[PDB]
This record gives sequence, structure tokens and C-alpha cells, in this order.
Amino acid sequence: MFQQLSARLQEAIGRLRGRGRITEEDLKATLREIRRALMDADVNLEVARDFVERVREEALGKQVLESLTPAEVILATVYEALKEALGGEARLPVLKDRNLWFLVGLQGSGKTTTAAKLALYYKGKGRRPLLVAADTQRPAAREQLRLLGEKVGVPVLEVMDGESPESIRRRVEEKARLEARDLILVDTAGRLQIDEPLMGELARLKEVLGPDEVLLVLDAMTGQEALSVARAFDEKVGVTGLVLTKLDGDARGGAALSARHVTGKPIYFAGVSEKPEGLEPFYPERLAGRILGMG
Ligand SMILES: Nc1nc2c(ncn2[C@@H]2O[C@H](COP(=O)(O)OP(=O)(O)NP(=O)(O)O)[C@@H](O)[C@H]2O)c(=O)[nH]1
Ligand SMILES: [Ca+2]
Repeated sequence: MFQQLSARLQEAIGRLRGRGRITEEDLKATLREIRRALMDADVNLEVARDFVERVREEALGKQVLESLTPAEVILATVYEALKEALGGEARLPVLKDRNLWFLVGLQGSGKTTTAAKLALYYKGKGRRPLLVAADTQRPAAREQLRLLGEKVGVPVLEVMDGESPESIRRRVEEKARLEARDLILVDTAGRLQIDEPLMGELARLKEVLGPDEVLLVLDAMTGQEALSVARAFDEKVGVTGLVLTKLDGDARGGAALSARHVTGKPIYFAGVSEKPEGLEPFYPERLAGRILGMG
């Protein structure tokens, strides 16, 4: 991911090197190509437009038309714009003595696998997590998490078919108290598409369990479609943060570049592989540099 956009941006900027001062026409042409590169990377249209306008403002604010090294000013301005579009500053969920987080998303988003990856990540951080398979309709879905969780050395509590939210709360609360778990991760039911029934169940489970965080897992490869899912989930359930999976997937990187603008939700973690340790915090600044070939 980002490979296509990265090459287009690096080319647009590099082609200005060693040519002395550039004309306003050169700047406009450059800004247009950047906007086009973003658009072709499935970046939201409004975001792409706002992006080039910000770079334009900041570039002129640095007298790019006067600079003898315009390529450097453009790189510096695009870098800041990329960093901000990607989230600005790295963000992570606030940890308290006791925490209960919800993992929501569609089937195939990597939600379940991410739930297990998240448990391992915080386990290595000194936390004592407890995984909860909350799909009261799909036993096989619950078994998938138990296997994934126990494999990483994390306990997993499976809900029973048709079990009520109140019953789930009780059992989870007990197991957490007995095993002294400080981080409860609830893996909610995942379906191929958004269906009112499931959304209602999620909303209800949220009311009874009262999670302090609701992480929405999204397949970054779905591009802008992911932002549509985010809106639906936020409007019907209420999310606090996002997790973009398959960032290593061969696809455009428009989702990550539009998330902040479109959803207003921070991207906490990123999925970079299938392996259990294929999850790491999302670093806006670091990603911005990688896209511009800064290493
Ligand atoms: N390459 C790669 N694959 C990932 C990543 N995250 C998840 N996957 C893959 O996505 C596939 C689906 O996983 P997942 O969505 O958890 O399972 P599911 O059977 O769709 N159920 P659910 O969607 O409810 O979690 C798996 O093959 C998993 O390895 C990632 O960051 N990178
Ligand atoms: Ca708008």
C-alpha cells in the first residue's frame, strides 16, 4: 500500500530539483499533479482539494517562488500536510486501572484476529487482558477467537447462544475479578454487511457493558468504503478509535489519508501482517516520511 502514491509524489517533487527558481505555473502544475495523485489513491475528493490548498498556502508562506531550492520547500510542506492528514500526532487508547473495550467491524475486516493481536500487544506491556467472544449466534466465530487467544497465551471467555447482555456482563465481571484481568477486550459479532438487527444488538451490548473505548477495525484495502462503514458504525453504535488492517495489502492508501477529515476518529493501531505480532501503533509522522521516501 502507498507504493503507487509514494512514487507519484516523490516524482512530482524530485522533478523540481536542480532547476533553480520555479514559476507560479510550475507550482500550480505541481499542486495539480499532487491532487491527482491523491485522487488516484482513492483519497476523498474534499480531502485531496483541502490538502493541495494547505500545501499551497504554506508553500507561499515560505516564499517558495523566491527559494532557490523549491523542491525542499514543497517536500517540507507536503510532509507536514501528509502528517496532519494522517492524524497529526500518534494516539493510543487511555489505559486505566480497569478497562473494557469493544472491537467492532465487518466480517473480513480482521476484527477477530486483531482482537487477539491487541491482547498480546498489551500483554507484553504488563497488562492482564481477557478476550471475550460475544457473538451469540455463531459458535464457530467464538471458537475462532478462543483458538487465536489461547494461542497467544490470553484467556478467552465465550458467550452462550442467545445469552443476554446482563448475563454476559456478570460472567465477564466474575472471570475478570477472579483472574484479576485489567483489560477486557470484547470481540463483537461480525457480518459481511451492515444489518440493522446486529447494530441494535451492538448498541444494547454497549449500554450494558459500558466500554470505555469502541475500536472499529477496518480493512484498509477497501479504501473509501472503509470510511462509509465507519460512519454507519459511529452513527448506530458510537466509535472512539479505528484500527486499519492490511496496511501491507497491495492497494491504494486513501483510507488512512482521509480518516481524520472524514470520520474525525483517530487511528490507534495498524495491521501490517497476518502474524500475531503484525500489529503496531499508528504513527502519522513516520508514515508521512515513508510515503515521501525519507526512510
Ligand atoms: N496481510 C494481512 N492480513 C490480515 C491482517 N489483519 C487481518 N488479516 C487477515 O484477514 C483474514 C480475516 O480475518 P478476520 O476478519 O479476523 O476473520 P473472519 O473469519 O473474517 N471473522 P471477523 O471479520 O469477524 O473477525 C485472515 O486471513 C487474517 O489473517 C493484516 O494486517 N495483514
Ligand atoms: Ca465537508
